[PDB]
Amino acid sequence: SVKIFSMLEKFGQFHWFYGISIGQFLSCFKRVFIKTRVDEILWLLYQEVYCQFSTALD
Repeated sequence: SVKIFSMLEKFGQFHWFYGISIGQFLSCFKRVFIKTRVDEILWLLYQEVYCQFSTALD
């Protein structure tokens, strides 16, 4: 999760529209549970981060 959020901030640094706040990110991580257990949680987190935050990118 820390790696993903650092990546998202680095994306945000290239354009004023791409900034990412911690709030949405943690909400998405909650969405993972709302919708090898640790592996499942990790894979779901990658999937959900991409689904939620790729729509804000070109």
